[PDB]
Amino acid sequence: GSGQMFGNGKGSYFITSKDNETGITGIRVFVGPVGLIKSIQVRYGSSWSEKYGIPGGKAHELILHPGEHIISIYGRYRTFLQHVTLITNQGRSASFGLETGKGFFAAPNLTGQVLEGVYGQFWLYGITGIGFTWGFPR
Repeated sequence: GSGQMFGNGKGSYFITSKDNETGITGIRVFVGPVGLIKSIQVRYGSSWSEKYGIPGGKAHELILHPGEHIISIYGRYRTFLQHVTLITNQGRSASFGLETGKGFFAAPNLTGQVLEGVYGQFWLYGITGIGFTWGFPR
């Protein structure tokens, strides 16, 4: 779900996670003409989630094969989330957005765990902060 906080800050906030049913089967990233990530959407089973971020841009998708999972995430950011490349347990990678800014690497604490959720902050043109929740599949 999406929501806001009290305080002098700016962003709105979201959290999405494995409902109870099937884990992540796909990922939708919306990128604008300037190359920043505006919003994301995650598919659980066959059901795509709520849109999380700022409306606009063009949809880009990584559709996961059955038994295929996200196991690590490399990215870049400035004020806004610029770039994300998702890497799978099957050796595939999918790059979204423009490669600019500080680099980061996201991976679970426990080997074997996979991506089953995402949380973050969004504000003006897109996502300004992003985090990842991990867990064991099957």
